[PDB]
Amino acid sequence: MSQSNRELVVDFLSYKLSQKGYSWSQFPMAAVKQALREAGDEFELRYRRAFSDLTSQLHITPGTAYQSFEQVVNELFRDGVNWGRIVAFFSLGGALCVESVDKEMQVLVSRIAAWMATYLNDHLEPWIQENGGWDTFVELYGN
Repeated sequence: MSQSNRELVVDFLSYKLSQKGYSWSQFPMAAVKQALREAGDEFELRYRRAFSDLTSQLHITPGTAYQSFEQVVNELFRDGVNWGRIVAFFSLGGALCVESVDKEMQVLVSRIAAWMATYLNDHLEPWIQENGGWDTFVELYGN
């Protein structure tokens, strides 16, 4: 969870930055990572401009505090956690990183990654573990 989730977060954000033409330099595991990269693409394919509201409600800057990030992300989980919402959470972080690079605030990329790992470990792992762990995630989204 600790380092594990951190690595998962960094992998997803690096993937998204790479995929969209940006640098990722400011930074069964292999199976979890692949299932998550793919799940995110699927989500973004069928949910365009998904987080306009949220990112807009956040408009991150180098002075933004974790609490503001936490408060906004909590919105995705108004009705609790589920796999689709966890995938949205990853896509949202990816969108925030892209937005940060576009605003010439690449310094926020590693910060967003830390915030995501903290949020994942604190609010999401409880549910994930109760529902099969990442193995169940791979089982549902893998291949």
